[PDB]
Amino acid sequence: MDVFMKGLSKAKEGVVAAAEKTKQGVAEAAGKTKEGVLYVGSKTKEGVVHGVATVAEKTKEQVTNVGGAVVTGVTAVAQKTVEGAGSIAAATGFVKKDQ
Amino acid sequence: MDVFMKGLSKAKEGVVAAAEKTKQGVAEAAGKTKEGVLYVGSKTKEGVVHGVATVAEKTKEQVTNVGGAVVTGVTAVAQKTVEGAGSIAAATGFVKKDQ
Amino acid sequence: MDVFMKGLSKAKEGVVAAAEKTKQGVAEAAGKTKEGVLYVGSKTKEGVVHGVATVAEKTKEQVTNVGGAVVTGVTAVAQKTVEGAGSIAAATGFVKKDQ
Amino acid sequence: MDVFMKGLSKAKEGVVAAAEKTKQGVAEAAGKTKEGVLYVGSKTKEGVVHGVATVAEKTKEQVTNVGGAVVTGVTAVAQKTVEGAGSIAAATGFVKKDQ
Amino acid sequence: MDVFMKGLSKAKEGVVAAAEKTKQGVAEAAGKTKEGVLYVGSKTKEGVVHGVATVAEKTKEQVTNVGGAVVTGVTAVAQKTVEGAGSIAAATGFVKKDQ
Amino acid sequence: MDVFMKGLSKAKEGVVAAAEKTKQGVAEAAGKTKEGVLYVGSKTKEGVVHGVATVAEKTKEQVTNVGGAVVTGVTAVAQKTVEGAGSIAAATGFVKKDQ
Amino acid sequence: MDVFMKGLSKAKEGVVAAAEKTKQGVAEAAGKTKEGVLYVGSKTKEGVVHGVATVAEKTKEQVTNVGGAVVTGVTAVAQKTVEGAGSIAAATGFVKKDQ
Amino acid sequence: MDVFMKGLSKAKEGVVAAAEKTKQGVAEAAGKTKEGVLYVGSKTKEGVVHGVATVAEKTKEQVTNVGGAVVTGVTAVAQKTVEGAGSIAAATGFVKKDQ
Amino acid sequence: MDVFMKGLSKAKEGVVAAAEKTKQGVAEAAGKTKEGVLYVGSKTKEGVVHGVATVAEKTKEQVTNVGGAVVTGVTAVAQKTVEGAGSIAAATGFVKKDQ
Amino acid sequence: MDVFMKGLSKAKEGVVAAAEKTKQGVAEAAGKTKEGVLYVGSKTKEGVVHGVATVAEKTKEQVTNVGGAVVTGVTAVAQKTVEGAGSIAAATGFVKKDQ
Repeated sequence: MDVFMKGLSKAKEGVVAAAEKTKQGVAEAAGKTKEGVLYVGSKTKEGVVHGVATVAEKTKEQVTNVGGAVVTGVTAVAQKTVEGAGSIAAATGFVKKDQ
Repeated sequence: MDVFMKGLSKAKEGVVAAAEKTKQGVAEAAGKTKEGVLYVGSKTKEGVVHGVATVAEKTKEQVTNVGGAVVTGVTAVAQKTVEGAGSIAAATGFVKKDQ
Repeated sequence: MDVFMKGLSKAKEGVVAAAEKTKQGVAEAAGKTKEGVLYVGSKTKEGVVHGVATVAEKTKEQVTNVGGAVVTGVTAVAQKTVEGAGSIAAATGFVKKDQ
Repeated sequence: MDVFMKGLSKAKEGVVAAAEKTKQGVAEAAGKTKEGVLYVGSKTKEGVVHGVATVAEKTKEQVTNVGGAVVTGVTAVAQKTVEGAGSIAAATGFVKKDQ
Repeated sequence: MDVFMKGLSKAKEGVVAAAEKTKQGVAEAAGKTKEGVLYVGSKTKEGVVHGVATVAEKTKEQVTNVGGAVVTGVTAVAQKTVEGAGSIAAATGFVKKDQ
Repeated sequence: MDVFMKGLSKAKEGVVAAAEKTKQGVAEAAGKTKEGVLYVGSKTKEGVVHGVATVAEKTKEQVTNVGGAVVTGVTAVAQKTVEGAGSIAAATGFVKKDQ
Repeated sequence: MDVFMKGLSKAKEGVVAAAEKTKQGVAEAAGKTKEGVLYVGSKTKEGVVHGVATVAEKTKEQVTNVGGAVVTGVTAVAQKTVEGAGSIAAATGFVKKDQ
Repeated sequence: MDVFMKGLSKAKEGVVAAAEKTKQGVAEAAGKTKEGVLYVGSKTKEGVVHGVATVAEKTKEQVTNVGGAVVTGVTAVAQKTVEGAGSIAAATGFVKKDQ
Repeated sequence: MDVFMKGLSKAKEGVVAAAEKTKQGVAEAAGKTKEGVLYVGSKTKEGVVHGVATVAEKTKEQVTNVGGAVVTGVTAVAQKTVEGAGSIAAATGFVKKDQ
Repeated sequence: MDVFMKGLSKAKEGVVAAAEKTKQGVAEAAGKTKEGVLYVGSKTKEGVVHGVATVAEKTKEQVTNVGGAVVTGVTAVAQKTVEGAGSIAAATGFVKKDQ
């Protein structure tokens, strides 16, 4: 009694080719303020700025001039992944028994 | 009684090729303010700045001039991953028994 | 009774090729303010700056001129990973029994 | 009764090729303000600056001129990882029994 | 009853090739303000500067001119890892029994 | 927001009387050959006798005479638990505010 | 936000009386051949006798005469637990505010 | 934010009376051949006798006469636990504020 | 933020009475052949006798006469635990504020 | 932020009475052949006798006559633990503020 996963049993001349969570020619960008955090009975005053900010608690005037460019953000480019003859493979198996 | 995973049993002439969490030609950028943090009965006043900031608690004037460029963020480029004949493989198995 | 993982049992002439968390031609950049931190009954006033900042608690004037460029952030470039004939492989196995 | 992982049992003429957390041609850059820290009943006033800052607790004027360039951040470039014929391999196994 | 990991049992003519946490042609740069620190009932006023800073507790004026370039950060370049015929391998095993 | 169990919240003049897995005047007898055992790939030839036994692997004659009494087993007697005025209580609470 | 168990919150003049796994006037007898044992790849030939036994591996005759009494087993008697006025209590709480 | 167990919070004039795994007037008898044992790759030939035994590996005759009494086993008697006025208590708490 | 167990917080005039694993008038008898033992790659031939035994490896005759009494076992008697007025208490707390 | 156990915090006029693993009027008898032993690659031939034994490796006759009494075992008696007015207490606390 075989109990299995992502594989074989019996099967003389058996090939198991397993790719799991595999990346090839991959452009991953992640911008994350809070990933996997736990707050138990806490009291915070967090603040995050990407770009230009003019922060004050108590003030009288606040001027924020943007005459230029404020470019921000998460960017991911995957270009010309396979150019030419090329080959990208994942979990490739075979049995050749030519005569 | 075989209990298994990502593999084989019996199968004379058996090949197991397993790729797990494999990267090839991969551009990963991560910008993360808080990953995996725990706060138990704490009291914080955190602050993070990416770019230009003009921070004050008590003030009277605040001027933030951006006549130029403020470029920020998470960027990932994967370009020309396989140029030419090329070969990227993961978890490749085979049995050749040619006569 | 075999209990296994990422492998084989029985299978005369068996090959196990396992790649786990493998990187090849990989550009990983990580910018992280807090990774895996624990705060138990603490009281902090943290502050992080990437770029230009003008910080004060008590002040009267605050001017932040950016006439130039403020470039910041997490960048990862993977370019021309395999140029030419080339070969990148992970977890490659085979049995050759040619006659 | 065999209990195993990333390997084989029985299998006369067996090859186990295991790569775990392997890097080849990898450009990893990490910029991290706090990794794996513990605060138990503590009281801190931390501050980190990457770039230009103008910090004061009590002041009257604060001018921050950036007429030039303030370039900062975490960068990772993996270029031309395999140029030419080339070969990068991880966890490569085989059995050759040619006649 | 064999209990093992990253290896084989039985298997006359057996090869075990194991690479764990191996680096080849790897450019790793780490810039970390605090890695693995513990604070138990402590009271600190830490401050770290990468670049230009103008710090004061009590002051009246603060001018920070950047007419030039302030370049900072964590950089890692892996270029032309395998140029030419070349060979990088990790955890390579085989059995050859040619006749 | 109170999240609780086997108790109260608010309720000025509150009594919580909790008895859990409490025994009073209890006769517990347990006769158990195997409680909470684990066998992983083992090979045993166990044998337990309560009373009279005549055990042999290889023999020619076997006579077992019981002219008397063979009394065995698990017995538990709880008699006259509360004789007389008596009092057995568990998890008893009250508020008395008589005028 | 109170998260609790077997107790109270708020409740001026609060009593918490908790009895857990408490025994009073309890007769517990346990006869157990194997409690909480682990066998990993072992090979045993255990044997336990309570009473009379006539054990042999290789023999020719075996006579077991029981003309008397063989009394065995697990016995637990709890008799006259509370005789007379008496008092057995567990987890008893109260608030008395008589005027 | 209170996180607790077997107790109280707030509750001016609070009493916590906690009895855990408490015995009073308790007769516990335990007869156990093996409690909490571990066998890793071992080979034993254990044998335990309570009473009369006639053990041999190789023999020719075996006679076991029991003309008398063989009394064995685990016994626990709890008798007259509270005789008379008496008092057994566990985890008893109260607040008395009589006027 | 209070995180506690078997106790109280706030609660002016607070009493914590905690009894854990307490015995009073307790008769505990334990007869155990093996408690908490570890066998790693060992080979034993243990043997324990409580009562009468007639042990041999190689023999020709074996006679075991029991004309008398063989009394054995684990016994625990708790009798007249509280005789008379008496008092047994565990984890008793109170607040008395009578006027 | 108080993190505690078996005690109190705040609570002016606070009493903590803690009894842990306390015995009073307790009769504990333990008969144990092996408690807490470790065997690593050892080879033993242990043997324990409580009572009468007739042990031989190689013999021809073996007679074991028990015309008398063989009394053995683990016995524990706790009798008349509190006779008379009496008092046994454990973890008793109180606050008395009578007017």
